Amino acid sequence: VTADAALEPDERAAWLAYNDTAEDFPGPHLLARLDAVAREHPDRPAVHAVDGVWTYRELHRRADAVAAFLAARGVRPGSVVAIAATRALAPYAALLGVLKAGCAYVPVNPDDPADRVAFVLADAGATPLLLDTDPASLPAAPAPDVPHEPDRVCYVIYTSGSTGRPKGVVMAERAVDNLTHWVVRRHDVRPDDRLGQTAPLTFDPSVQQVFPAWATGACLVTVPDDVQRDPAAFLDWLRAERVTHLDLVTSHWVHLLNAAEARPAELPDLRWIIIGGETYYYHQTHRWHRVVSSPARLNTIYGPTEAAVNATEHLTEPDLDHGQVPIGVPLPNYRLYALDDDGRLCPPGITGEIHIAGAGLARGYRSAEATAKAFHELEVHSGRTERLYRTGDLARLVRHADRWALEFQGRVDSQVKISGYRVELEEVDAAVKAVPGVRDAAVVVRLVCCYVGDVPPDRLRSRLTERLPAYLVPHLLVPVEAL
Ligand SMILES: NC1=N[C@@H]([C@H](N)C(=O)O)CCN1
Repeated sequence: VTADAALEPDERAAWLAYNDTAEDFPGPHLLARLDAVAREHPDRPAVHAVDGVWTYRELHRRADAVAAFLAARGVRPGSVVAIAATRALAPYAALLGVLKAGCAYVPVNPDDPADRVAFVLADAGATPLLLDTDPASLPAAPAPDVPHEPDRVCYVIYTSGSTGRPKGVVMAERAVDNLTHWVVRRHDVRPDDRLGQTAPLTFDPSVQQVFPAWATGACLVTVPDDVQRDPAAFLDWLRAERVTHLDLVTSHWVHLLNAAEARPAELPDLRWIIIGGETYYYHQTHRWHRVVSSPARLNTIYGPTEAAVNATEHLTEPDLDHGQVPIGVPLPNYRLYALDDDGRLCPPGITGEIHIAGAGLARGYRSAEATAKAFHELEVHSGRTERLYRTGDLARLVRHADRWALEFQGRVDSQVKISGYRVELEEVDAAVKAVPGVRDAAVVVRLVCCYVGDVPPDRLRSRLTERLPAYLVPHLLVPVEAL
């Protein structure tokens, strides 16, 4: 009957202890806390972008203007509004002003190919009003009278794992509030802190930096694109900007480790890197704490976008030098289960598919089919029927120090990741094959491309950036005669 039916008491007890995660957080809802910070700290810097710094007063003023504009053009609460994700100031007033309108923002990269932007507008139900006009130069205005309704939708963020099947994750306020409380409390975020935003706003780790900043009075510091590509300049930039909290995907951090081994760094202001996405190992994290002088602790996380950025966490020990780092214990009010093909809860030590429950779950996808294939109800213990999200990820429950912990084990469809983004090998093969003049193409991750045909690698470069996002156009494009 139940998913734990076959377990012995000791094995069922391990799972019960692991998911003993309930925590009640105080204060009003998320947006209200953001407004209280604007009242308490109007003169503090709230966002530091590439074209300037905005105080909390200016940020909420500009956001107010955005929300009044949206009301003036018939955008009622519960609508979805696109915002141009850039590294400038404008997008922050856009996304905040959308939220004050009682709406949800869908982040769009304006450099992305137009065909993919059109899909996202259509699938999100999103108006492009704020893509067509400059959100920061809208006429000043008070915010409109939007009542507070509980668990409103905050964002639709797109995950592009399946080719021709981008999925729009719909995320509501309780999940984002719960995440924000965790980030602030777990990492001791304070008004004087400076939170780096490495992820663009199209990638949900930006969420984990922006709202904990704005819910505390800390400063959100967006990491400029030219700085992120150069691991050396990035390390210098973290010191010059006195960043206290940073987000990275595992592969990006490995680059920083390489750049740190070549030129060891002092980062006295850094207290936290929240890092995750791919499996990594204690011999790497030991190497890091060797060439980096810093109080920064590494917080390894795991989580799909479908469960509000992060679902598990592990404080990474700097003494250990061997073995795989575990993804750790669930975030507050999260609950995770390792299930087999049959839906039975795996004994400790046995690899299963992660299903996620609790306060972090999306409402679902915009697509009904995708929602029905991934969210489901299961009675996992006697008397506990969970709404679950089926991740596609494998993990086992292990003993790590005094605690039960999950250890990541792979995927069921094991696709590759590039700069933290799940992508299929077969989409970049079809994209270069579809360039008229090119023929066969093989793409390997070393992202390198070998293709047959007489399109010089410059004209191919130009045709690919018009078709693919900037992160899927291969780093090398080598013309070859046969495969
Ligand atoms: N915080 C964090 N979470 C995950 C992310 N939500 C994802 O789906 O890739 C990996 C990178 N960083």
